[PDB]
Amino acid sequence: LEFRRMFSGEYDSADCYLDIQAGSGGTEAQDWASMLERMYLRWAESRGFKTEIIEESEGEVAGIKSVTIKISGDYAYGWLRTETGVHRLVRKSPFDSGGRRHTSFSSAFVYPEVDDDIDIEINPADL
RNA sequence: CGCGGGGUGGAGCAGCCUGGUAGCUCGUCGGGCUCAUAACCCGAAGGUCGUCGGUUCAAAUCCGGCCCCCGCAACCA
RNA sequence: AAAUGUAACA
RNA sequence: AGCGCCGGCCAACUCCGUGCCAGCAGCCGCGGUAAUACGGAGGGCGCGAGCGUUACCCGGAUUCACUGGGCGUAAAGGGC
RNA sequence: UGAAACUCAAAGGAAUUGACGGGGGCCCGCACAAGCGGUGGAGCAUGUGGUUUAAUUCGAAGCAACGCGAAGAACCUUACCAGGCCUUGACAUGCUAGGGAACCCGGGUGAAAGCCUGGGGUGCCCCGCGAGGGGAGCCCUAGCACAGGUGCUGCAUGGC
RNA sequence: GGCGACACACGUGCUACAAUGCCCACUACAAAGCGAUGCCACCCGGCAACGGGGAGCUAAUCGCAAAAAGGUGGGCCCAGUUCGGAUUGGGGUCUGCAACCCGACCCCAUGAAGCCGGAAUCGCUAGUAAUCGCGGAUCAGCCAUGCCGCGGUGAAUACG
RNA sequence: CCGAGGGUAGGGCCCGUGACUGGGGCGAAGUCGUAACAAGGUAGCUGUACCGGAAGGUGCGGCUGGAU
Ligand SMILES: [Mg+2]
Ligand SMILES: [Mg+2]
Ligand SMILES: [Mg+2]
Ligand SMILES: [Mg+2]
Ligand SMILES: [Mg+2]
Ligand SMILES: [Mg+2]
Ligand SMILES: [Mg+2]
Ligand SMILES: [Mg+2]
Ligand SMILES: [Mg+2]
Ligand SMILES: [Mg+2]
Ligand SMILES: [Mg+2]
Ligand SMILES: [Mg+2]
Ligand SMILES: [Mg+2]
Ligand SMILES: [Mg+2]
Ligand SMILES: [Mg+2]
Ligand SMILES: [Mg+2]
Ligand SMILES: [Mg+2]
Ligand SMILES: [Mg+2]
Ligand SMILES: [Mg+2]
Ligand SMILES: [Mg+2]
Ligand SMILES: [Mg+2]
Ligand SMILES: [Mg+2]
Ligand SMILES: [Mg+2]
Ligand SMILES: [Mg+2]
Ligand SMILES: [Mg+2]
Ligand SMILES: [Mg+2]
Ligand SMILES: [Mg+2]
Ligand SMILES: [Mg+2]
Ligand SMILES: [Mg+2]
Ligand SMILES: [Mg+2]
Ligand SMILES: [Mg+2]
Ligand SMILES: [Mg+2]
Ligand SMILES: [Mg+2]
Ligand SMILES: [Mg+2]
Ligand SMILES: [Mg+2]
Ligand SMILES: [Mg+2]
Ligand SMILES: [Mg+2]
Ligand SMILES: [Mg+2]
Ligand SMILES: [Mg+2]
Ligand SMILES: [Mg+2]
Ligand SMILES: [Mg+2]
Ligand SMILES: [Mg+2]
Ligand SMILES: [Mg+2]
Ligand SMILES: [Mg+2]
Ligand SMILES: [Mg+2]
Ligand SMILES: [Mg+2]
Ligand SMILES: [Mg+2]
Ligand SMILES: [Mg+2]
Ligand SMILES: [Mg+2]
Ligand SMILES: [Mg+2]
Ligand SMILES: [Mg+2]
Ligand SMILES: [Mg+2]
Ligand SMILES: [Mg+2]
Ligand SMILES: [Mg+2]
Ligand SMILES: [Mg+2]
Ligand SMILES: [Mg+2]
Ligand SMILES: [Mg+2]
Ligand SMILES: [Mg+2]
Ligand SMILES: [Mg+2]
Ligand SMILES: [Mg+2]
Ligand SMILES: [Mg+2]
Ligand SMILES: [Mg+2]
Ligand SMILES: [Mg+2]
Ligand SMILES: [Mg+2]
Ligand SMILES: [Mg+2]
Ligand SMILES: [Mg+2]
Ligand SMILES: [Mg+2]
Ligand SMILES: [Mg+2]
Ligand SMILES: [Mg+2]
Ligand SMILES: [Mg+2]
Ligand SMILES: [Mg+2]
Ligand SMILES: [Mg+2]
Ligand SMILES: [Mg+2]
Ligand SMILES: [Mg+2]
Ligand SMILES: [Mg+2]
Repeated sequence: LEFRRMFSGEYDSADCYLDIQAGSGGTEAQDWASMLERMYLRWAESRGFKTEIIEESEGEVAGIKSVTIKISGDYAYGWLRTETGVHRLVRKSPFDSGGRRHTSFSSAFVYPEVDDDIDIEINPADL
């Protein structure tokens, strides 16, 4: 009866991908973006998933502008689709000189895996 | 369909022709300089040589077949 | 001869 | 007997809820876990069969200056 | 010659105090230079970042964090983790009601804690040759107030 | 049980890479401190850690205590060595209720890296640096190569 | 005859609208470089001309509202 939470979402079993992005703020949020990939990596290890990093791009001041991880595991999309959203991080900021309290956002978008095959065969019934 | 040129680390190229030895640049990784990043400095890692087969003692290299890439040609009615 | 430092100063 | 208001201008202050959200806002600005500025309450101030809002006119605006302004550097001397 | 839509709550002049300048002048400090010995390489000790972990408690973050809080982590310390337990409780001030107070000595179970339990005599001022009747010395049991928290905020603070 | 983890990364230190050195034996010269379930003379057993005896000292009295470099002699002969002392095997001691994780010390055996360190970087202007040992706080014991002190020997250089 | 108006033709002005295109204003965050403010690291500004991803550069002349 607890698989009315996860058995309701078409494909809540495909090896999903996590698409994390920096955002408002910049350096601070790129720091927070790298913090948030670490957060989901340690998450996925403590849950039997495979921590499979497909594409990075590190930020130029300090941190990550964007990342994509393959959460290669079982039922992975069910758990991480309820992680889709923009994660605000209100926090206290280290890149601002006089130590001011700042807000910086970064997102986490989550999708499953499809066939990704666009090789439709030409059949003489319709030519 | 024809002719002839290519495929070699993450990227772009060199290496073949006169076989044994795969190099350069950028990147990547560890260290330094800086308050910090870039730049720079020191050290390091990195290639089934498109595949099948095989020339030879030995193939990235030589010779066939296939597979993608590039150029040219495809005329006279 | 040598670049840059965003976004919340009581 | 109701309506507006109680951060400054501008008269009237506390408690709770909230926690850059929900919202306020005429200007300056309020709200990121002790908010007299948001929402409710208690209390208070101002009017009263009215109280506020929007629109428009004059005023404040000597901010088109007749009364009554300016032009080196603030906007402003025409190139002669 | 010369607009408007739209937009902002300013754009501005001069002067002041700072701060800064790959501006200047004059000075100082093992700042450089002059030297001598090191670190960075090795093995080890130690702290830290990470990573790992059930936990590898927590803080310190350029100089001015990193043999720093730690001038002594095997248990204790210990604030973390796992497991076994306790509920006015390891500790304060209470008020109320039952036991006997008070203190020492063993038995069972158990890793220990804890749970269970068998021992034994309470002064006082007192009716006491008498059963018996306390008060409050301190403990035990049941309550209700309360305790307790190295849980957060050093960006609410004092102190250092 | 963990704070002691370990593909890695940085800071602080210890010991070194040797001949101005290492080892053995003998022999000198300090200061500041600490010490009554404490400091332990001296004796004996053990190669030893240590153990068993046992005097003294509320300590300018007695004890820790030997200071070490140094000095005098002997060995080593330039080698990864009589340098270096990591790592590991085995056997023991002591503290402690208890040394698996996770103690210090002794003995036999083993005897690693390291041939003076890239970019870079630290300290010190005189009894200083360098080097040598001694004490204490904490403390059952100790992971102290740390810290706070103490004295011994004792430089180089500063144009600017 | 004139004449409301209707019709034919041609102009003028104004408004709405149009594939596409030019630049402009706003922005809590992006990319590239760092032109100006200190002599801003090539003094700055300027009219003009040519040029360049971009701020901008250079020529000619001018101003000081230019440090030493
Ligand atoms: Mg022809
Ligand atoms: Mg009102
Ligand atoms: Mg206020
Ligand atoms: Mg008023
Ligand atoms: Mg008032
Ligand atoms: Mg809300
Ligand atoms: Mg309101
Ligand atoms: Mg607050
Ligand atoms: Mg509140
Ligand atoms: Mg209160
Ligand atoms: Mg108001
Ligand atoms: Mg209110
Ligand atoms: Mg009336
Ligand atoms: Mg009205
Ligand atoms: Mg008006
Ligand atoms: Mg008027
Ligand atoms: Mg006038
Ligand atoms: Mg005027
Ligand atoms: Mg002007
Ligand atoms: Mg002007
Ligand atoms: Mg004139
Ligand atoms: Mg003109
Ligand atoms: Mg001025
Ligand atoms: Mg001034
Ligand atoms: Mg200066
Ligand atoms: Mg210095
Ligand atoms: Mg020097
Ligand atoms: Mg040197
Ligand atoms: Mg070194
Ligand atoms: Mg080292
Ligand atoms: Mg790392
Ligand atoms: Mg911490
Ligand atoms: Mg810590
Ligand atoms: Mg420090
Ligand atoms: Mg310690
Ligand atoms: Mg132990
Ligand atoms: Mg413990
Ligand atoms: Mg405990
Ligand atoms: Mg403070
Ligand atoms: Mg803090
Ligand atoms: Mg304070
Ligand atoms: Mg422990
Ligand atoms: Mg620790
Ligand atoms: Mg360990
Ligand atoms: Mg290192
Ligand atoms: Mg070190
Ligand atoms: Mg050390
Ligand atoms: Mg040393
Ligand atoms: Mg050897
Ligand atoms: Mg040896
Ligand atoms: Mg070697
Ligand atoms: Mg040698
Ligand atoms: Mg050296
Ligand atoms: Mg040396
Ligand atoms: Mg250097
Ligand atoms: Mg000095
Ligand atoms: Mg020495
Ligand atoms: Mg010592
Ligand atoms: Mg002592
Ligand atoms: Mg001790
Ligand atoms: Mg140890
Ligand atoms: Mg007619
Ligand atoms: Mg007519
Ligand atoms: Mg007509
Ligand atoms: Mg008609
Ligand atoms: Mg447009
Ligand atoms: Mg310029
Ligand atoms: Mg500039
Ligand atoms: Mg300039
Ligand atoms: Mg020009
Ligand atoms: Mg152009
Ligand atoms: Mg270009
Ligand atoms: Mg040019
Ligand atoms: Mg000129
Ligand atoms: Mg002129």
